Amino acid sequence: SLSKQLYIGGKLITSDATTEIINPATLEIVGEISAAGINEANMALESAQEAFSSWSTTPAIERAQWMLKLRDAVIANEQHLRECVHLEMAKPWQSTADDFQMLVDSLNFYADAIVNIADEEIKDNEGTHSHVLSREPVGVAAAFLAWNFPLLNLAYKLGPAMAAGCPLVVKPSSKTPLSAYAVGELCEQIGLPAGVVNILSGMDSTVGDAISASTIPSVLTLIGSTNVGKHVIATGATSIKRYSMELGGNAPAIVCSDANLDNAADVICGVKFANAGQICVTPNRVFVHESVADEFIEKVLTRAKAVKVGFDKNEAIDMGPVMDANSWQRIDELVKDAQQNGAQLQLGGKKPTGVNGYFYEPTVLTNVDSSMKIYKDEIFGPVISIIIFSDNEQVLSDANDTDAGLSSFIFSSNEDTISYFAKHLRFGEVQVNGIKYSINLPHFGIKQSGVGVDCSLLALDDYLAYKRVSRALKV
Amino acid sequence: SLSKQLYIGGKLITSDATTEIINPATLEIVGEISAAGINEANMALESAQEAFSSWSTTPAIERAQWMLKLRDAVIANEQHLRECVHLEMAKPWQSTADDFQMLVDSLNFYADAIVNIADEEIKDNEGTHSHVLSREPVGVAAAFLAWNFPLLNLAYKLGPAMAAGCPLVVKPSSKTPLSAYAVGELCEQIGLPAGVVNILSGMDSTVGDAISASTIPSVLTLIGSTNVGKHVIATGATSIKRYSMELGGNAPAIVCSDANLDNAADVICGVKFANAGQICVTPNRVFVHESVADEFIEKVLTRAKAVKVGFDKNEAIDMGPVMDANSWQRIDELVKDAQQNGAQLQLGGKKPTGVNGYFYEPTVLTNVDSSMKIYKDEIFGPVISIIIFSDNEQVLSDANDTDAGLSSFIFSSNEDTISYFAKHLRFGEVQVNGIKYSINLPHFGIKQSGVGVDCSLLALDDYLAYKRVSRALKV
Ligand SMILES: NC(=O)c1ccc[n+]([C@@H]2O[C@H](COP(=O)([O-])OP(=O)(O)OC[C@H]3O[C@@H](n4cnc5c(N)ncnc54)[C@H](OP(=O)(O)O)[C@@H]3O)[C@@H](O)[C@H]2O)c1
Ligand SMILES: NC(=O)c1ccc[n+]([C@@H]2O[C@H](COP(=O)([O-])OP(=O)(O)OC[C@H]3O[C@@H](n4cnc5c(N)ncnc54)[C@H](OP(=O)(O)O)[C@@H]3O)[C@@H](O)[C@H]2O)c1
Repeated sequence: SLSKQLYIGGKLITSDATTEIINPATLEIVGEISAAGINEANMALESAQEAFSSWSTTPAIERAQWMLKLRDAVIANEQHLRECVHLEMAKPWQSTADDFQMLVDSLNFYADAIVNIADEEIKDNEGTHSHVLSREPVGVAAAFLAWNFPLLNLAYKLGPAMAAGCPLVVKPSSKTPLSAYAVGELCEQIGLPAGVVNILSGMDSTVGDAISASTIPSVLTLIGSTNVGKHVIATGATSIKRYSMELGGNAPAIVCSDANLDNAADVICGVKFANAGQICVTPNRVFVHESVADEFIEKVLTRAKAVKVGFDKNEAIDMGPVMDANSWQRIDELVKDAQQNGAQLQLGGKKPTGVNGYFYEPTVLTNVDSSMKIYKDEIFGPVISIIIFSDNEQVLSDANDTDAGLSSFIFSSNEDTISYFAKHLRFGEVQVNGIKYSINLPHFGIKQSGVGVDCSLLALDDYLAYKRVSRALKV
Repeated sequence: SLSKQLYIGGKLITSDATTEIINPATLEIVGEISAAGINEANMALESAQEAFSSWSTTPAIERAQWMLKLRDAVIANEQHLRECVHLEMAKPWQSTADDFQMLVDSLNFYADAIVNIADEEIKDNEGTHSHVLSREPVGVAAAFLAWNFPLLNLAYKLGPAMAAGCPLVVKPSSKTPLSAYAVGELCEQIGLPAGVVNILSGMDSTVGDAISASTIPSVLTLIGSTNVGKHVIATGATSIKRYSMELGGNAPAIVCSDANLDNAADVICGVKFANAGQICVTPNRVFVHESVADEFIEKVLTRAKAVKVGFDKNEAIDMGPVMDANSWQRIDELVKDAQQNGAQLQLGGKKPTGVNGYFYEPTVLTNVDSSMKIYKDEIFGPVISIIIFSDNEQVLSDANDTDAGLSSFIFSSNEDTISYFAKHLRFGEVQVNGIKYSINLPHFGIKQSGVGVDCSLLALDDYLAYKRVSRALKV
């Protein structure tokens, strides 16, 4: 049941080609999917377009019931969905719960949110007209998803698009498409109307470019890198479209003099090694003060040494391997470039001895400065990069010394210090003394980290168009 | 006082080039401006960027005081501002009040709006963290403005950008730059901080493309045509930017059998001949039922024949000329092409004899059908294009048979017909039995009419970025 077909137009159809999924830990074939071509891409766009007139006029409560029906099928098929993520990217068995649960959480949140949307009246200052502001479905939506959270990233778009009445064309990453294809099988099982949801994977220069260049979609959304976001914006300029982009980050983490070093180490290591550091909001530059530098490093090394690395559903594995060889080499060249410029390797910086798979050990780097490539670029790996600072006003300028604008962290027990950083940090998210994300809390970045919001009620703004109906009262 | 210079970096500077302004009625040189080049365009972008650190950190109340101080200078120079609009495009003196008053209304609305912005807390469903959602200035904003309302189009962007703390680079139309250059003189007069507002006019291939392709602006906004919107989106893809575009329209106006014909003729003729029909929300296709066809045309003709056409500050002129020869020729070709395919010319259709200037007479055309070019394309002139329908469901499909999604009009006395069209009309605005626009009422389009809103509190959304501050409660 791991040889899955395309879900286009409410039907499970096969392809002209085929792509196999290879597990990055065992490097064996774990499944195959029917790969889409330009013809299959146009088939999904046309079926999504034809379904707009009926799906957008379907009452919100009826759409919400279709979402809850898919949610019931997702809960019933929990083991298969988590196993799909487990096999396609060697994600630890317990961390696959985050992917699966977010899909249930998203379907629940936006089924309930859409039935609470109400029109609003605008006051006429002249007393000559009445005005009613309503919200309606925009059109077809197309989504390109990163591979780091296959089902979570899918949930961020599937939930809102279904609730807002927008037929959706999903393109999962060719590296992790099995779990999304399984969701399409669930929509075919419950009998979801044709064209509402379409799931296909294919080559970027053909399938992906064709979906963006098409004049059918009204909204293009991407969870990925900044460079691909620029390409999608330019490629989609064949028509006027909405863009919702959640792109790369370079999160600073500031551990101050008065910070709880045990809490800062627990939080930082927890998210630096979960998903092998392949997380958009994880710290990329760990700023540590002089007076607590040596004490904070000893705490991070102890936690890093206690990270269970491997690939086994039966075992309590904490961290798996990175996605593929390109990721492994990119991370390794950043660690090795830092050492040649004076950085000190305290732990890791290599693959375990004689191990099969693209595993990278929990790495701890010190003596990092602003001129190194590991400082300017997004690591997206299990590398804790530590920079020593002394002054708060200087570490703030260094923290803002990046084109990214996603997440950021400040660890301190001083209210004047917390207020100072929370205000002047140029990032969409400021985490204070911890980390927290949820389906109801908005996730977003500013500057080059994208435009648009995932989670919370604001995620519906990309899929709903306003309409003002103004009526003359005199005649 | 009709030779004005660039307003860049808080100073009025000259250039090596000059653009002469010709009145489209008298065809005489009425003024001259210092034309900007690529070097001057980079001077404005650099000064706007350097101003962001200080202008964005200026308190909202203090920024609103600068807006009200500019408003006072605007009110003091009301005659000169309306004079520049009157001379650059031959706009009737009575109609120059709309441009002027909207600039005062916009500065008033958004100065009061920015001081009432408040943070919002978000509930944590787990009780482990606190969350505060705030809004902050995004960055530098650049605006390209259409010529049809020089000061009103400037008002829509200047008001929000100043209030939201975003240094603004404005490029007015090369055809109508005098009025905006005078606003920059008022800015230099009151001592507005340097880089907050920059006003330069230049060539599209050089000045306009260098502004979009620059990686400095965070927001690119355009009041113009759809094809230019697509060009700005692609050209701005050198970095991740926000796009706020209010583009072309093709408004249908449905006069049903039960409509007040006197009210429909008053509303349609008023906005069809105001500004010589060079209004984006004006009806482009007038649908009239068979039973009221002969009676509605007679009412429209008597109102069209009563339009005073000319160019005189001391006379109550209702309508002036179109913008230039290209506009005149484009409109004339649509009328002549329509007559070749069966349209009946009832009035106008030509320039008045002997008169100087690009005047086009109030024009009434009947027997228009869906195949004609004047039906598929935006007229943007003083031409009332009349199509006759019989079935309400058919005219609704014809009304929606367009790529545009701006304004739309329904004239009826039946509540079931009004509700039917108000729901199924796929347009941003549905005007019932009249027309209403104001600084507090949102103005926007859907589909290819662009993305983003002008006027209302929603206009601040393009210039304000969110920020979530989450704090662990246990620590
Ligand atoms: N802001 C957030 O919430 C968030 C969340 C997760 C990740 N991220 C960011 O994502 C990045 C890592 O993800 P990644 O390296 O997989 O991103 P990526 O290389 O930019 O790819 C992202 C997705 O876009 C697809 N794609 C690539 N080129 C395309 C084209 N020309 N047309 C259409 N689609 C195309 C890819 O499919 P293929 O895989 O088939 O090429 C992939 O599924 C990091 O920078 C991280 O910061 C951000
Ligand atoms: N939705 C609305 O609220 C609204 C309001 C007003 C008008 N409109 C639309 O605007 C259209 C008529 O205006 P128009 O004929 O002036 O439209 P246009 O030809 O697209 O010009 C719009 C503005 O953009 C500038 N521009 C042109 N090319 C550019 C480039 N490459 N880079 C930067 N800027 C550039 C033009 O400057 P130059 O004049 O110097 O070339 C002009 O000021 C109509 O279709 C109407 O529907 C819409």
